[PDB]
Amino acid sequence: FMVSLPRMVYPQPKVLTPCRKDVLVVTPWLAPIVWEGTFNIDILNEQFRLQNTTIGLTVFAIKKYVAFLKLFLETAEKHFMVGHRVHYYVFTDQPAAVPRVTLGTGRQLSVLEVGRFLSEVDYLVCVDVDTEFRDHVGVEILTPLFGTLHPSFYGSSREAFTYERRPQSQAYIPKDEGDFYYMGAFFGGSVQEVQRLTRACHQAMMVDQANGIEAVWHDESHLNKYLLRHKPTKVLSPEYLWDQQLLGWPAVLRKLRFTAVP
Ligand SMILES: O=c1ccn([C@@H]2O[C@H](COP(=O)(O)OP(=O)(O)O)[C@@H](O)[C@H]2O)c(=O)[nH]1
Ligand SMILES: [Hg+2]
Ligand SMILES: [Hg+2]
Ligand SMILES: [Hg+2]
Ligand SMILES: [Hg+2]
Ligand SMILES: [Hg+2]
Ligand SMILES: [Mn+2]
Repeated sequence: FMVSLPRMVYPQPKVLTPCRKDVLVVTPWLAPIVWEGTFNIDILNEQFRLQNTTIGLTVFAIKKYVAFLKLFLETAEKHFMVGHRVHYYVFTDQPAAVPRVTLGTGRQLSVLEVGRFLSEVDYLVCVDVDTEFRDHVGVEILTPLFGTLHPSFYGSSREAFTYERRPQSQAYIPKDEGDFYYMGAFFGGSVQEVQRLTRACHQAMMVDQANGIEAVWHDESHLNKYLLRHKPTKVLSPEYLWDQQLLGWPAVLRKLRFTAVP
């Protein structure tokens, strides 16, 4: 059940003015593509806060990657879901190497040692740890299932996408299929949908391994197969995982929100 929004004062949406004339802002299956200029964050914050939304943010930090956790968490504190309930889950082989990072109110961190989500959070966001937040990443992303446009491929034709191309792999996508090339480094959704996805990818990877084949881009290849056959209900623009060193700051990006660390 959803309670009413309060009175709010904001600019009227303009039916005869496009949000953007330079980019696609809705997919052919009517999922929004999230770019700066498309959303009013005050409206969305109200909607999600009224639901007391809790967001889980999951990161793996194994071996040398524990080195990335301090900048990742400190910047998440500044930029990720500020105002909302956040639960970070850090999966690591080195629990004692996790940095002591000061968290805002309503935000918590669990360290899980590696060799429940359903009761604790509403959405799960799964990201690589060698990254840092530089600008707002908020409730605009939340939806049952989302993927993010890979920054090297957002302007490419589908034939250039580096999908798995061998028919022998569960991850196979032929040259005449494919909407986008999604990044393995940043996807999420409701807990139920993320667990569906990871279960499907895990089963497909086991089949591939039993068959002697490893997809060309591993988890990312399988994510792209899944999102081909189960269309995401939002797609994030490359604002959401950019690489400024590799790719600069092109005019189509009004904000650089979350970026690879060198
Ligand atoms: O030795 C490793 C290798 C990778 N990872 C995790 O797996 C992700 C994927 O590897 P990485 O991001 O370095 O590869 P990329 O695709 O960015 O080059 C990393 O961000 C970490 O979250 C890790 O924890 N330890
Ligand atoms: Hg707009
Ligand atoms: Hg995850
Ligand atoms: Hg999959
Ligand atoms: Hg997998
Ligand atoms: Hg996957
Ligand atoms: Mn990475």
